[PDB]
Amino acid sequence: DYAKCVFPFIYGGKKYETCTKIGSMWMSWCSLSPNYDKDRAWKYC
Repeated sequence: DYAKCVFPFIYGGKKYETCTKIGSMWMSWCSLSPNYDKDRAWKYC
C-alpha cells in the first residue's frame, strides 16, 4: 500500500512497522509515507 500503510516507517525518527499507540489512547496509528518526521506521514489506527 502507498496511501494507507507502507512500513517499515520512521515515526519522527523512531522507526516502526505496524500501528503504534506511542502513548495514545487504547489504540494506535499507522504511517502513510515511509519516513514520518511529521510530514503528514500518518493516520490514526
